[PDB]
Order: sequence, then C-alpha cells, then structure tokens
Amino acid sequence: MGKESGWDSGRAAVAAVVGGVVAVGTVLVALSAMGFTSVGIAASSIAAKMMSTAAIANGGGVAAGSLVAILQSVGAAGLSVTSKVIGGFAGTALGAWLGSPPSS
Repeated sequence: MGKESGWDSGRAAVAAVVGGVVAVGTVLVALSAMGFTSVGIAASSIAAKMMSTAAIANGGGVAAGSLVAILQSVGAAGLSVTSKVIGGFAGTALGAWLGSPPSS
C-alpha cells in the first residue's frame, strides 16, 4: 500500500501525531475557537444533538466545513513553517535550535 508516504507508518502514526499534544491544543482551540465564541455556542450545538452537521459539497464527516480550506492552507503552510523551523529540506532536523548559524 502506497510507496513511502511521509514516513511509512500505521499505528505509531498516531504517536507521531501525539508529539506536541499542547501544540494540538492551541491549534484546535485556535481553529475551533477562532474568536471569543465557542462556549455558549458549543452549549447550543450540544443542546441540539444530532441536527445535520452536513454540508452540500463533500457529503458528511471526514472534512466538512469551510475549515477544509483551512486544512489545505494550514496544512501546506503549517507543515511548511513547521519543517522549515525544524530543518530545511530532508536534512538537519531535531536539535537544540539549529537554524542557519554563521558557519563556513
């Protein structure tokens, strides 16, 4: 299945997804709570329970909502600024900060 897609992994994957739980929190609260509205609102949707949560475009579940656009952007962009801050391009990564120092 597939041919080495960004580190071939199945279960462990989740693990790799864990690394940075906090980051996942801020990212979430960030997306979800894109503003000062989420509490009461969340209480509303919750109170509703089973309403539709469907969009006339994809169908339902697995990507559903404008957030999608954010997924594509934040996806590439994010991963970008990410790895970027990490290494640069398949090489030199993971370390006590090691961007591009004055080396010769």
